[PDB]
Amino acid sequence: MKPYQRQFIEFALSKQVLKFGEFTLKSGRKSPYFFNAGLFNTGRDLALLGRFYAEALVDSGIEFDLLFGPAYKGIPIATTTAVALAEHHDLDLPYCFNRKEGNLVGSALQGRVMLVDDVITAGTAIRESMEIIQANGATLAGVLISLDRQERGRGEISAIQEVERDYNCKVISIITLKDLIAYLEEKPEMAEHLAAVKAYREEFGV
Amino acid sequence: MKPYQRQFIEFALSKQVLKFGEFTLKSGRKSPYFFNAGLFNTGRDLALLGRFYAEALVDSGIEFDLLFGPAYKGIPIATTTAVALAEHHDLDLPYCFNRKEGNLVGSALQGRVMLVDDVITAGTAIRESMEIIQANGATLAGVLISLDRQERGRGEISAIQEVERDYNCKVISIITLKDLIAYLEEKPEMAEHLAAVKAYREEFGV
Ligand SMILES: O=C(O)c1cc(=O)[nH]c(=O)[nH]1
Ligand SMILES: O=C(O)c1cc(=O)[nH]c(=O)[nH]1
Repeated sequence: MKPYQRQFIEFALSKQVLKFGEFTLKSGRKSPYFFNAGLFNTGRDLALLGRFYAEALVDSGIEFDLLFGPAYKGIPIATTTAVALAEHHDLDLPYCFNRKEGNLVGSALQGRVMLVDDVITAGTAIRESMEIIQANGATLAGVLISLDRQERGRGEISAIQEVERDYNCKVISIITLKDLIAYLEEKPEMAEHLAAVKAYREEFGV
Repeated sequence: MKPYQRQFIEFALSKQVLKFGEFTLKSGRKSPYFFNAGLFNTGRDLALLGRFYAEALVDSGIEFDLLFGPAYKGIPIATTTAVALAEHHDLDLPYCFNRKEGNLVGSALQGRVMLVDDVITAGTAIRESMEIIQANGATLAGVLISLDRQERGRGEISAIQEVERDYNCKVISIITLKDLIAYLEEKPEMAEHLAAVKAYREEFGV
């Protein structure tokens, strides 16, 4: 993995965003780990989070014209990501927010849009944003997320793959489950957690 | 005025946020100028806006423990201000957002709270935030805004003074009408606008 990906994992662990134990997902599936972006709850957390989103976005090389934050959780994520693109990459991006869970604010909604999210569990929320995007003449180019859990969704493919197929876009993640596994292999002291996650990948992974 | 205040005025003018002409305020009053924070609509705009809020906040010396962003417009403003405090002042502040125009997200709502706004036209929205703040055991210490227009509100005193009296808090602005007048006096080329604003201050100013 790239340096910034290792740094993001260490950041998420240090802020208790990424935790191991016995968690029940929205699916009802039981997971040995959980990524809770709600716990990025200070201004330094927001600053670093935006910088990691922006680095993932620049590293991907995907072309986009506008950064879209859908209410409610997308608005702060898009805000700090837009700030980080300007401050750390000298990129001045139009943004648009939907004050709707359309009431649009920000720049004219036009062009290739990058939607920001944290963790994808279903495609429904993305379709609502896609319809507002398309209703204003723009196009959904990609979805930017923190973590791709790389596990089956409702059908045979992963939730991220369902989004890419259904809405004909690219998904860009800061990290994936594969990266989390590679991180844990570097750390002798959490060998036990590494075994629990690898066990989880074999049963539910894609 | 301080350097950052002159820089904020030049920034607002360059991004068409601050405009002169014939505007009708929410009051129905006619003003030779209008400050439209909606036009801070790119990521660089958001980055600089957060930096100017943070500088105003640090310059004021007011003590606060948490930065509160009330939905909808307060959330991006609080986000970029919190980021700027961390990135440019090495201050890591808890934040809380109200996803309500209470559904609170962010850090535990506790302590001395600084609410963020853009332009105060009435105290009603601030009271709703104050009640959520007080309902969670915290206290409203201040309101941080872009521009204090320094004109009468509904009674004898200004809208900002009504907020300070009614909710027993301090209001911190990046700039005031007085600063705008001082800026225009430096600029021979807009002598005509300077006369129109001074005329407006004498009729409506506090
Ligand atoms: O599947 C989920 O509901 C889920 C998993 C996870 O790691 N994080 C999250 O926010 N939701
Ligand atoms: O009085 C208002 O409604 C008002 C004035 C101004 O300059 N900006 C704004 O957003 N509202």
